[PDB]
Amino acid sequence: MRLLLFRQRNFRNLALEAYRPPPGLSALVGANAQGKTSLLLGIHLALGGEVPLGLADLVRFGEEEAWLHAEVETELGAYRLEHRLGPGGREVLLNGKRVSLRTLWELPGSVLVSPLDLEAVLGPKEERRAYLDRLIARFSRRYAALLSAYEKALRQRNALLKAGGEGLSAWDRELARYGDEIVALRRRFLRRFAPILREVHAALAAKEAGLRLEETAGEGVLRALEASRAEERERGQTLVGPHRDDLVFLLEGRPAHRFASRGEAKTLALALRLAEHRLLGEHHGEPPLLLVDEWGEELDEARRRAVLAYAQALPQAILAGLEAPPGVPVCSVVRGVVLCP
Amino acid sequence: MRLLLFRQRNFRNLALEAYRPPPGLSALVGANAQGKTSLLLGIHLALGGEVPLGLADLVRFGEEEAWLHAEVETELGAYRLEHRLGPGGREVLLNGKRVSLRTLWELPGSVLVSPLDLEAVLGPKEERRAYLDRLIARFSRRYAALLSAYEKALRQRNALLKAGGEGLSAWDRELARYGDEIVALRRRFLRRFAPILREVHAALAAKEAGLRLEETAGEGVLRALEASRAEERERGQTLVGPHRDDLVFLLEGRPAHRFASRGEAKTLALALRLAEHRLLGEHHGEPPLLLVDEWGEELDEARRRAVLAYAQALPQAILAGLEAPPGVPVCSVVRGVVLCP
DNA sequence: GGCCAGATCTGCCGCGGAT
DNA sequence: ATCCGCGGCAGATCTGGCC
Ligand SMILES: Nc1ncnc2c1ncn2[C@@H]1O[C@H](COP(=O)(O)OP(=O)(O)NP(=O)(O)O)[C@@H](O)[C@H]1O
Ligand SMILES: Nc1ncnc2c1ncn2[C@@H]1O[C@H](COP(=O)(O)OP(=O)(O)NP(=O)(O)O)[C@@H](O)[C@H]1O
Ligand SMILES: [Mg+2]
Ligand SMILES: [Mg+2]
Repeated sequence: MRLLLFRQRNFRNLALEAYRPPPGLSALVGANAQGKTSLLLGIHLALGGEVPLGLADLVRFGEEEAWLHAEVETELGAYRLEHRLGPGGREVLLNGKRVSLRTLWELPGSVLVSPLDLEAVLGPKEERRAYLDRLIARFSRRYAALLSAYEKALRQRNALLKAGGEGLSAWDRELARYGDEIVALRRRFLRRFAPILREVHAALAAKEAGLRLEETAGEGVLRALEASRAEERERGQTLVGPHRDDLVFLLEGRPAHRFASRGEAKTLALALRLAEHRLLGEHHGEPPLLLVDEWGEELDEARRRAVLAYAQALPQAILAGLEAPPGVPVCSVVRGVVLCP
Repeated sequence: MRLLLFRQRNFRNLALEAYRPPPGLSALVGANAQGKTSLLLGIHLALGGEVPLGLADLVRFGEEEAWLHAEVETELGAYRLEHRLGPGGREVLLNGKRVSLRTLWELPGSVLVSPLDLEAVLGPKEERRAYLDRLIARFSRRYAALLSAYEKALRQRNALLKAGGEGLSAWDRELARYGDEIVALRRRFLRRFAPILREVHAALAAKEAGLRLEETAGEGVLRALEASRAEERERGQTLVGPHRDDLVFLLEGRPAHRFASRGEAKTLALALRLAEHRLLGEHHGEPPLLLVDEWGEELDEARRRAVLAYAQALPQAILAGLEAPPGVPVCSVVRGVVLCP
């Protein structure tokens, strides 16, 4: 796509009226507590994204109605997106008519690279496994249905199994029915995902990076549930299934959650986001818009040049931070208002 | 006190043999993956602290012998500490004779400021309570004993309650004593930790900081237990007690886990660590050594000027980062070795 | 060698936002 | 009105430290 115009009314501490991004790479500079995060967050929400914060904290102090408006231009045709926050919830108007948030799933959208994306690379097992589930669900709508259906059957089987025992064969059949499909989809996705991550991180650094998926029921879910009946009966839980897998990111053959430093995990997080951005371009046909917050804070001079040189080949990108990249147009944010010369 | 010497043998990527820090304020400059965090972590461990990492990941790749040696000088007299990490575990020598690790708890020690101290401010409900508990436990052992006793008594009471009902009145009285002592000690500590925090944060920024503790059994544990009898019986869990408190950090009157930016959160975390350092120095008699990692990574010029101006008045402190503070001695780390001008 | 502290992990229940 | 995805809380297994 190509963003044309952004307009807001009483969104967080913002005090602007209109913002027109230029084509190609851009920049934003400022001091602490000025509103770079607020502006990027508003641009992300205007195109149909998600935010960690609740909708009651996204309105100005003492008001009840926020309004965001953005205009985009694609080959298909021009669009106008209207958002209206408040107490009842969101209200989206695509081109002038009320419509649900789900219909925007087909549009390219945007990609937001933020500091909290770094806590999945070096986080606990649950968080690492949860990161992959919501990434595959962005490309296939069938994966989410299977993932939601498997959980109900697992819970019912475990609840029955806590009560001594019964003819629980049917729940075993259902669990085996869903787990095999889930595992096959995961393998199929990672087979495509690994080479792009390998060849993207090789342009920002030197060492190689990879993935390893440790499976528990790889040969068969039912043939693994039959092989652990005594221990499962004694313990009272289902100990085998896709809900117990492991994902680890490797740096030169070592786990990244125990050996990697901070400026070395930041590059892995950015490479993961950039590899996701590339695949969505082939899936949709038009690459999304890239938004990066604090692009070069925790990195040294060698890495910053590589990031800045990679980011300049994209159709459109916006970087924000305390310092101005050299050679690119620069805006400024002062107490919520954006002004450019 | 003072730190006079530091020597190692096969501790992570470090390859130095001796390192002598000058009195006053020092610095360390390096690129990514050079050994700044490793050096600070080694000093912190050698002086008698605790490290988040595991003891099997702290040894050089391919060996099972780690050695840490440090020489200090207290007002009473000089000391000498040595460490040895291997398969059996940690081993500590004090002037040539073995001693348990609990003995070093009386010595002043050190204070470490790290990026994962920022998760307490912006973290969930339980993490802030855990931070408060482990902060209070560094000034008294009665708190630890009461915590353990109360936890065990509550676990037994819940186990009994989940299976029908019995003479619970014998179990309400034992829990009430520990709960009352715990809440009294918490109030006593927070009545003194707040003015110091406000005064310290008033020198690094402009806004105001505060603390708020919300209690479910302020009037009395027995009264609340009697009041919530029907709910406890129906749900099956004790819904009232010191294990259900809130700690909220306020910036100009609003909670910091929602209405706050990155720089303000960093300043809050640093102010909390400095307040703990000052209180601990008052408690023992000699302020502990201060170690700061990436002091000024995500701050503007004014905030890090203020931080440097404050740190210039300490008996001994060491700062590390990608850049140097103007006007202080510096040392450079390359490939794991340290060379001073 | 043995057993108590104590932080880490996994499944269950109730709550908040969309269709 | 109802399913969906989620934050908060309690419980059990593990490894390492002290007697
Ligand atoms: N809903 C809101 N209404 C009004 N002010 C708000 C709101 N949310 C946040 N703020 C204020 O906005 C400021 C921080 O905004 P923010 O967008 O994070 O700045 P920033 O560009 O991110 N600075 P930085 O710390 O470098 O990231 C603070 O003064 C907050 O109190
Ligand atoms: N057990 C180990 N044995 C040998 N090398 C190790 C070990 N653990 C980590 N390393 C190396 O140490 C590097 C990072 O060291 P580190 O001390 O974090 O540097 P740093 O000063 O923190 N650089 P920065 O990324 O800015 O924090 C890793 O990239 C590894 O190459
Ligand atoms: Mg921000
Ligand atoms: Mg580091």
